[PDB]
Amino acid sequence: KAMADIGSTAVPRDVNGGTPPKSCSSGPVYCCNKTEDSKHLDKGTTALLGLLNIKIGDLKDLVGLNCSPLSVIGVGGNSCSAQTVCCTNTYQHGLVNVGCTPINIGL
Repeated sequence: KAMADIGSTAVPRDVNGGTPPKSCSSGPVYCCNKTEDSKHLDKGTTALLGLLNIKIGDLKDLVGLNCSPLSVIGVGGNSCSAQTVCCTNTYQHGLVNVGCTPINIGL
């Protein structure tokens, strides 16, 4: 039972030291003014993506325009007053963002 084995237990969501504000271990969370459907971006957003050579058809969930990277939790990271999502990568300091999923920080 999780002392000489990892088969009897199955709690991947339970973490040792679960800090109140949930975040992604895949990287910092992002606070985007609006996450845009990467399936069908606006031509204006598609434009930026084209500038950066991003593949729209390769895109997954959402993108994020003018997004703020939340890497330092607390002052700054937990100071997101906009929409908070979990993105896989970031471009243009936040002007365009990729692989964004709506994260429930819990607070």
